[PDB]
Amino acid sequence: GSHMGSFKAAGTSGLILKRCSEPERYCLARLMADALRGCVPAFHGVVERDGESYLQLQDLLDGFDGPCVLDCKMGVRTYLEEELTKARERPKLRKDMYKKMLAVDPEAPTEEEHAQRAVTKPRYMQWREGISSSTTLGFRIEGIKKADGSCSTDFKTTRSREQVLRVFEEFVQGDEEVLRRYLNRLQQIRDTLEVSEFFRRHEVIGSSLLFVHDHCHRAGVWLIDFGKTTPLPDGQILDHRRPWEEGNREDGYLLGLDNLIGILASLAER
Ligand SMILES: Nc1ncnc2c1ncn2[C@@H]1O[C@H](COP(=O)(O)OP(=O)(O)NP(=O)(O)O)[C@@H](O)[C@H]1O
Ligand SMILES: O=P(O)(O)O[C@@H]1[C@@H](O)[C@H](O)[C@@H](OP(=O)(O)O)[C@H](OP(=O)(O)O)[C@H]1O
Ligand SMILES: [Mn+2]
Repeated sequence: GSHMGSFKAAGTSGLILKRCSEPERYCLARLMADALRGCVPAFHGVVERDGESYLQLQDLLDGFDGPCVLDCKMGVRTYLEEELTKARERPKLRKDMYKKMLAVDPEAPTEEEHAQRAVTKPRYMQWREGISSSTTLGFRIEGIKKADGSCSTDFKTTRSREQVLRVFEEFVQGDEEVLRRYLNRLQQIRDTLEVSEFFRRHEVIGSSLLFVHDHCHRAGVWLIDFGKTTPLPDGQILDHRRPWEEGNREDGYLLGLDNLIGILASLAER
């Protein structure tokens, strides 16, 4: 029906406001003119509310009757290469990130991080990639919202192919029509990404695929969250499958989508 951190209710039916960020506004504007137009929420421009700038977006939940939502962060890498430079030259030590790390694996921090009670953001995000499916499969499940109002973010150690398959199995609750529609949509999104002028020219970091379905078997998938999507310099391009090595700006986005399609196709045959 409706999603209502960065989000505020819109006056217009079927819309939602997201706090405006310059990289995301730039990306959504380009995307409305790109092959990927239909694969992302409609962007209607910027509006002012309480002296603050908001993106006016399609409410992706509007068409659905009690939507189930799964957020799937795409890519082998989940931070910008400029974070690695900033961490080397002027590290901003993060005490919060030390605690969240220690909570999962007490042996994960180094002797020096224990002494600092703090880690760098890139170190934290790299660790998060390795205990989840990000490093190996190129995506990870971030969270689910169920039709029963229940929600979960308890997926930080969901890593193996079979562990991911079991989360989707529980998410679709044996609805063969929803799974088939999800797979048809992912196949069409992959085809669109492989021809998109935007996609070949941009490093797509920290974006998600949002899976939405309802008890009426309606099913949609959209790309969201372009806050860390940045253009490559002087007409250089990415293949989005080859391994990341600092300098090459590769994000493994399509490695992730390939594996995600493979897992849902496997689930469909179970
Ligand atoms: N256009 C949309 N319509 C409806 N729901 C949306 C829309 N965009 C985002 N959402 C919901 O809001 C969540 C957060 O979206 P996102 O754009 O990733 O924001 P964020 O502030 O970067 N949050 P996060 O990724 O968790 O750090 C999604 O997982 C959806 O549940
Ligand atoms: O999910 P946990 O383990 O809490 O970690 C979050 C991570 O999920 C999120 O993606 C990061 O934001 P970003 O994607 O804009 O970099 C955030 O950074 P920050 O906003 O704290 O700097 C981390 O703290
Ligand atoms: Mn996000």
